[PDB]
Amino acid sequence: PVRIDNPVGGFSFALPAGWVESDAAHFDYGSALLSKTTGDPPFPGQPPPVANDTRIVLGRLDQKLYATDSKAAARLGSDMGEFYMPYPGTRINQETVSLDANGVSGSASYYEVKFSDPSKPNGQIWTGVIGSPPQRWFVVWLGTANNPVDKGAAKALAESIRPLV
Amino acid sequence: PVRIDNPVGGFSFALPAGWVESDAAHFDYGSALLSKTTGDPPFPGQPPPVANDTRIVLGRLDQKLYATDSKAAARLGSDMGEFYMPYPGTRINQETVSLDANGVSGSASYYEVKFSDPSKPNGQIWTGVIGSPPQRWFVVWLGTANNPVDKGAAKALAESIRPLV
Amino acid sequence: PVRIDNPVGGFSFALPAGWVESDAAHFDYGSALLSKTTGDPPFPGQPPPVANDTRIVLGRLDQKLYATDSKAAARLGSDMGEFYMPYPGTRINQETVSLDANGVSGSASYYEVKFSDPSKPNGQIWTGVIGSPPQRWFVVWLGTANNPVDKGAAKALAESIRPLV
Amino acid sequence: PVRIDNPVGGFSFALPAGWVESDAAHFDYGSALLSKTTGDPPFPGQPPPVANDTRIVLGRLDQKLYATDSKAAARLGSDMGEFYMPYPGTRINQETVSLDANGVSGSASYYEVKFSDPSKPNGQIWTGVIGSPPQRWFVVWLGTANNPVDKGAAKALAESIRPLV
Amino acid sequence: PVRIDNPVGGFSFALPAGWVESDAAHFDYGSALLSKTTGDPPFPGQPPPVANDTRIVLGRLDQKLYATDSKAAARLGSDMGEFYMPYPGTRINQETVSLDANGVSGSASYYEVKFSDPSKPNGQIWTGVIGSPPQRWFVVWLGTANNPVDKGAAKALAESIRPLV
Amino acid sequence: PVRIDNPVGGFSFALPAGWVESDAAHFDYGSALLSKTTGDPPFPGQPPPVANDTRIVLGRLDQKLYATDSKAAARLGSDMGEFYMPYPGTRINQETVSLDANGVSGSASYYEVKFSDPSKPNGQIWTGVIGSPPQRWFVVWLGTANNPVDKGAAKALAESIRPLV
Repeated sequence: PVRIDNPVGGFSFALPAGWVESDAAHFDYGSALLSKTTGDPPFPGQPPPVANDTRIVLGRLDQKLYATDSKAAARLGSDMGEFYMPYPGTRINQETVSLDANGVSGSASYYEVKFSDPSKPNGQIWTGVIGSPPQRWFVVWLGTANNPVDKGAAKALAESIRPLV
Repeated sequence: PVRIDNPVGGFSFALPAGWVESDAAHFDYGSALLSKTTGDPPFPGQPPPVANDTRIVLGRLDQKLYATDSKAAARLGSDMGEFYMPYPGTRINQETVSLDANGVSGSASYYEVKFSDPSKPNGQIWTGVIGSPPQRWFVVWLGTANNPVDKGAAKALAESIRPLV
Repeated sequence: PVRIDNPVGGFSFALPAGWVESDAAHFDYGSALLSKTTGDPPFPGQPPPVANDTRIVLGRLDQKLYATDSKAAARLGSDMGEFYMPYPGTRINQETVSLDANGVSGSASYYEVKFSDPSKPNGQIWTGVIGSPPQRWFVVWLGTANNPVDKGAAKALAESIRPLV
Repeated sequence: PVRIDNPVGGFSFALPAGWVESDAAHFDYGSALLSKTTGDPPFPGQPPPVANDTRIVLGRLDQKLYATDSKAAARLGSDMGEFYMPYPGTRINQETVSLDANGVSGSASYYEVKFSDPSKPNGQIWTGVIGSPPQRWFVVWLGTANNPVDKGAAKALAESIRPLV
Repeated sequence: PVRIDNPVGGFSFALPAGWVESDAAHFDYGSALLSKTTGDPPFPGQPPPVANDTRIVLGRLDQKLYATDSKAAARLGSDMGEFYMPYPGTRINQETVSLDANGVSGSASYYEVKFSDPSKPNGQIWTGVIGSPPQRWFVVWLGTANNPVDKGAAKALAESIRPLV
Repeated sequence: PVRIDNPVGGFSFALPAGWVESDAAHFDYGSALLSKTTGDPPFPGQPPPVANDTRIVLGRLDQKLYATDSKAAARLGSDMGEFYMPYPGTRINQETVSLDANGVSGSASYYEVKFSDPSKPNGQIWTGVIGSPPQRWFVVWLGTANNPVDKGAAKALAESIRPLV
């Protein structure tokens, strides 16, 4: 269990096994970007290869944005799907998941996308919003048929968030 | 008239007055990103402030992607609107524009977006696809009510593209 | 109250409300650069727009540099004004401010600059030096007539510094 | 045929089909780094995924370094193998190749490495040195059993180099 | 003679022997930053070590900034000295130099700085402004007692500037 | 005593006096790169000049890589010497050093390299591997005749590593 503090965003989280941070400037403004390592370990001290088709972004969800956590996660999930999967397609295999992060509750919206382009692998996106009983945080786990969202690990990641105090 | 070569993308273009390049790594793979300067000139040698709500991206449009140039620009324009304006809204003031870049023809799709969020300024996007009589290039000019797309300048930019030979 | 640790510089500080970190390489050598967010929140996970004409830099003040804290802040303030406002002008509205950071005392030097160029907004700079009773830290808050130095917040920032132990 | 100028290094070359530039700071000092695209095209304007286990570096070969071109390429090839494949192994399938770039001649040294680690794919490296009849340039193409050196394309790349005049 | 084009700035120049480019983002907005190599050549493909106390910056000099070229170079030289040598000192060994870049004339202002700090090496700065008979370009060569401005090479650099047409 | 946490790598260490961090992306994947400051302090807030010929890299040593700690450090030291000192030479002045980091033991391998090139300064490399009684970390301190490895400080750095819990 590797715990990571995000001081600007006011939270800590547990890094999922198999993932590293990428693009550390995210922390400057209270977010974090994670990538999934692939292949054999790199030379010591050098960055590991990471997958191209999956990513996790998490962070503080601005108070002015999105308004229950169920509605907020569904709305944020739709917006994230446009932002990261802009191509035409159809949503399938949708789910909503209740989140309970040590008392701070939330909700997540998951769906898969069958694209119009027959050559494109299906997309997958899990978007969670979790709050204290009013600071809020989001978790977005993006994947594909080839690197699927690990839904259990996405819930565990969101439920690992703790406010820094 | 400032002409800029993009060797990896196989084209040159005329830089619009008032714009500079940003994020030069775009050229590594045959694209270019431009930003609009704002304010007074910076100290000599230092980067100019640029606007936050408008941008131009242009580049070679991969042969496997998008299939007339009219259809290609409409499809690329829809995808670019999702990618850059992911929030819910309605398209208004749509236009299609014929392009003729020194014999190489093309088409552009323009639309404005009235967002559901009453506090968000309307979005604007112009997407052009232009080809030789089969290399193709795209031009996307993104703006808002506060920094509108200059449609004449967007057409001039797309019609300024020339293949490098 | 968001507290940020700067391990290389040996201090923590309270992030001012409305500010984020920029250019995280500053922390590699014991300094921090902050920028002021502007506009509506960005898309979640993306960096916020920041103001162009105001900035905060803080850090450990090297033992070989600058020698009371009153003299040190005045000298550092003059040097910072040259470095960040190199253009000809006149200092006006000067002030010196006593600092007391939980027992560790210091001083700050503030001044405004009326530039010779009538089209340039006046500049403003607040420079504080604070020490333990001999590690020392500096705080420089730069602004303009359009984004003024918040002198109360600058004093609060300097008086929020605590040594890491 | 996409020709790329490297002004600091004083040469141009033909970009191999299927490759893009990476890490453009190389050009600041007269070198170039290329990476091999993988997968489907990225969203227009965005960087393509590239392979992790193959790369090309080329550039001006400093006059003080390495001294026929046959000896120079063999020595540079040994050094490049240490730098990029530092792990213990055995060289196999060695070859030397004569180069003739429009009158400017040179030589290349190729070898494969069977590593001691049974789980590591074999390494492959092609190192060419080519000169005018005394400016010199190098080309290093690194690969593995999974992404082999394309020896014909490596020779074509080195023989595509032309001095800028 | 290595000629470098700066398309956004609308000029080309001759790279001084012994110098490389640094921080290529300068070209995005029409400027260039050069650094002086030190030591033995680096491993091929890797960046050369450069000196820490000398630099050249050149670029298009915005039409709204600075107004003969004699006055412009003196004013820009004073501002550049504040920006790059902010510490208290005295100017000594001042010179003004006429520039003639293939018909486009200009002027440069040089001075050395004896700092108040006895441990600081003297600073040196050469600032040139050159124009067509109304586009203008600047050249600033910064050095110290340990890496002096090469005044002949600075004049040659400014007189090497040619408009791109 | 400045202690630095590396959350992704699961350890903290004591920063050696005279060293700063460089290239902070190392922390994204559980490693750290340190550089040695040179010269007078930089302007406050600006990065210090660092030496070109010495560096420290440390990090978590992947469980699949390298298998006692004596053998692991010798093997990693050979690989690091190829990676960082690829040129032909002879090892001299070899040493092995036992490490005891607050109960977690390890070993280091040191050697100097006399290069074939008479103009190249001798190289020096110290490579340590230290473990809990099975997480492991490495420390590599690279130097030259002109900036030698400080062997006492390298041992102190490795023996300063503590797991984060």
